Amino acid sequence: MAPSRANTKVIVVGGGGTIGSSTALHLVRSGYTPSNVTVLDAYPIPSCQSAGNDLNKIMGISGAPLSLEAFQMWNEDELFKKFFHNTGRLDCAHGEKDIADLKKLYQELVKIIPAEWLDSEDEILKRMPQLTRDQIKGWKAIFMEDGGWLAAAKAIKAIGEYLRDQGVRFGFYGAGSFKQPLLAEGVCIGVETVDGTRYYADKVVLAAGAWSPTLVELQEQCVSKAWVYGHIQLTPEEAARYKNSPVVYNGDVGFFFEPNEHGIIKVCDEFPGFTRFKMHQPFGAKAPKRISVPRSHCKHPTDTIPDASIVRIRRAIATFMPQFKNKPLFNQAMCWCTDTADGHLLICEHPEWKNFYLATGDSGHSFKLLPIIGKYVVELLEGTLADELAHKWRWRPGSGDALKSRREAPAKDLAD
Amino acid sequence: MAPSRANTKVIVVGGGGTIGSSTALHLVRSGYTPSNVTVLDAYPIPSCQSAGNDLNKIMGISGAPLSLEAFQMWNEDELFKKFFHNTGRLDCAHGEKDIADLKKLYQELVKIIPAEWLDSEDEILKRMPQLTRDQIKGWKAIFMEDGGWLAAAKAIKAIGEYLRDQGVRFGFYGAGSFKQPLLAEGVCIGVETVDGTRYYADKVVLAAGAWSPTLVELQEQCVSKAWVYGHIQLTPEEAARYKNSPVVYNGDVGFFFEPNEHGIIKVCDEFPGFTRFKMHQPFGAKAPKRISVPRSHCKHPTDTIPDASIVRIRRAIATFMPQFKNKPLFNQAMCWCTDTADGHLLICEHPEWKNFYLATGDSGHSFKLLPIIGKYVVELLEGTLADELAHKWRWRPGSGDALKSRREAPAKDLAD
Ligand SMILES: Cc1cc2nc3c(=O)[nH]c(=O)nc-3n(C[C@H](O)[C@H](O)[C@H](O)COP(=O)(O)OP(=O)(O)OC[C@H]3O[C@@H](n4cnc5c(N)ncnc54)[C@H](O)[C@@H]3O)c2cc1C
Ligand SMILES: Cc1cc2nc3c(=O)[nH]c(=O)nc-3n(C[C@H](O)[C@H](O)[C@H](O)COP(=O)(O)OP(=O)(O)OC[C@H]3O[C@@H](n4cnc5c(N)ncnc54)[C@H](O)[C@@H]3O)c2cc1C
Repeated sequence: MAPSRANTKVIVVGGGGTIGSSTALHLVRSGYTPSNVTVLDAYPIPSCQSAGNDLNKIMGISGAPLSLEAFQMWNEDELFKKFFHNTGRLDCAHGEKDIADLKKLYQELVKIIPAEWLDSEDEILKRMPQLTRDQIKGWKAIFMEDGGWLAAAKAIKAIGEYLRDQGVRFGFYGAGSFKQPLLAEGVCIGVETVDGTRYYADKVVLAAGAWSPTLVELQEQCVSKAWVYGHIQLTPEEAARYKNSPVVYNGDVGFFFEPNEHGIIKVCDEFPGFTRFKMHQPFGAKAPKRISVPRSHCKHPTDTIPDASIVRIRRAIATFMPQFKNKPLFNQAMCWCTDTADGHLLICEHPEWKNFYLATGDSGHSFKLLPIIGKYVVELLEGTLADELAHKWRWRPGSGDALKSRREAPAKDLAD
Repeated sequence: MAPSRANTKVIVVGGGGTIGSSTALHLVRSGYTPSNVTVLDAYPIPSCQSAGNDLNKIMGISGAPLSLEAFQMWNEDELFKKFFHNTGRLDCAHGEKDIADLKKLYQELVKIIPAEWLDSEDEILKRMPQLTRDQIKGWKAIFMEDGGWLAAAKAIKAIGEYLRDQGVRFGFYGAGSFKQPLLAEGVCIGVETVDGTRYYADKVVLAAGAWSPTLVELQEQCVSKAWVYGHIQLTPEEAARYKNSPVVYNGDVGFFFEPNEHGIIKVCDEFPGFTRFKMHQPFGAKAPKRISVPRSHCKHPTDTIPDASIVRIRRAIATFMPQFKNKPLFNQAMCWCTDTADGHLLICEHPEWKNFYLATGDSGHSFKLLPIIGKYVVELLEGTLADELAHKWRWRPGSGDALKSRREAPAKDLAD
């Protein structure tokens, strides 16, 4: 209560995306005055370039920070709970390596939630009867009742609608696209947009996703990566066969094979596979430098999707729906995330611009934190964030190679 | 045979677009069984490539067929009336010729509706106080109380939700994209989509908009043209000045200068300005031929707009909002329509494929018929269409150059 919550003005940059919309929600819920909160985005909530603006994402419990608190809110929170579909979850593994690591995951996971090691092919087929007996020859599996999918875009849109009703201020397009912090004497006092509009506030959050490293100098702590996915379509008859099926994970990769209303199944590549290095000058960089900078999806449908991606996606379809191996993969697209070297979030005060805060480093697995992540960003703004989360999320330039991250390989560049 | 309405199966191709959605609505309303109606579209209603799927279009009364009737339904109909905003309409002219033609229009229009010739700049500024006094030096105007804008996308979405509720069958993507009619002895019995799905019905309607001449052979009765538009963004205080503004016409072209919630004003180019001639083989063409083929907005919202368009748009911004002449024109896009030579619709049985019906020839001015046009398509199917309308809309290959149409120039090709 230096300025009270009630009188403190906050700009959330990227407020039409996952962490940003969460932040704004939690400001309002925390007792910030709605009209004192300004949401700026290049595109109206839900942002058409937001990684979160999807028909569905997969909600799987992990060890990761906040996984279980997020899960709870998806189940209990009155805004979020109509967007989570608890279907149960099945992690499948074939071979020495996968079954080995499935056994490691099981050990960790069974301490956190009920999970069920599935030894027989019969036990597997009872949890998901849409698999065939000889498809799953040699398979083990963890079944967990806890797990499902999230109507991701709908959830952000519901945040947007609540924030509008409460009187949050909004700026989109040229009035929303961040150009620079306003700095007076090492202190951030607001934000200028590309149209020259200047918004003054006590605190500024940059929750710009994969655009974060492109808007402000992040010293390569975050490296933006494109994650390709596509669609197959099933007839109503084929679709009906996948009624009541669970979410399925091949190691670290989740899928969901029950079609939407139009027969569509979204299948993702195994990882963010691709950078788009270009010479670029984020605010705070003395000179241009080679940074991975996203291509907007509200300005790049039908962009050259790497054939490698299409092949891993077809591999996964072959594994889990052999009868559908021949289905054409259409509406191929990329959404962008940004990796830290360690896979943890970057949620910290900027080390030079006081009252400018980073809330990014999503690392391609933060949609599920949408209910809760904004709470912790508010705690950060108020200087009450737990040291454990502060450390995990700290400013940490030169703490590792974000291009590789925790992933098996460095990402290949799209230019190639 | 001749089934009852209640047992007649109808496929509507382009059912996520303007005339197609209106058709499907009028079939349901007319007493056809909802599950007997199949809506097929490349994209879910409202189609992202539909010329109808827009933040707004302008609703003016004209002499043209059905104009008054559609206006009445926009005002009366429970479904549509929430998407019509009656703001009044001001048609402005400058110069002896623009004023000469404006006098022509007054005479034709005063017969149809109330209308008010405005001879002074003071009577004009009282109808639109946003205009400056020196700006409108020399100007004349017609004011009509009857006129406003349409939430076009929202109306089609409303039709789609109602159709869904009633039990209308839908197919989209590969299951919705027309490949060919199914014919048996010169009688059309259904449709095949590009995924190979075969749909069987008694009657088929092709309401595929600018794509109609690309899917079946139309002997150049319809030529598809791109119509460019863009956006300017006003600050909230620039926006509030245009509260309560009417729609404005310079001769043929309408404008609406009151910003939406995000300060955006859409400004259209003066006409469909561009063809995309390409060798293409519609069903029923023995060989490929040079036809104007739309470039989908779903796929390519990143499309090279012609500077000529950007110029004419600037010039109309300059005319009506001189103080906003320096605003950047952004989210430039193209919307596709299909012109007949005479500008009338093409709504007719195919001359060879019995029970296959054309419902196209929108000519860039048929969004306003959304409430009513499907009634006349249903009457066509039932062989009760008034001969007056049937003649106006008839199959008429070789009846005139649709490339030029009722416009001044032939359209320029986007290749150049
Ligand atoms: C294919 C794919 C699958 C995924 N699957 C899962 C999953 O199953 N489970 C899971 O938990 N997570 C998943 N993720 C991650 C998920 O998408 C999260 O949204 C992501 O982890 C982080 O969101 P964010 O807030 O950091 O960024 P975003 O949600 O992308 O938001 C960033 C915002 O910044 C805005 N912005 C950009 N530039 C500017 C500017 N100049 N000015 C202002 N605003 C700007 C954007 O318009 C956008 O609205 C997946 C991601 C992808 C790409
Ligand atoms: C810039 C611009 C401004 C305009 N302003 C106005 C205005 O102010 N007032 C007015 O009345 N009109 C206006 N119009 C015109 C209006 O948009 C059109 O006249 C009308 O929307 C066209 O309706 P349609 O059903 O013929 O085409 P659409 O509404 O485009 O419908 C065509 C449908 O066919 C589908 N389709 C395409 N290929 C296939 C396939 N293979 N299989 C199945 N489905 C397919 C498409 O996806 C789409 O849903 C404007 C047009 C433009 C371009």
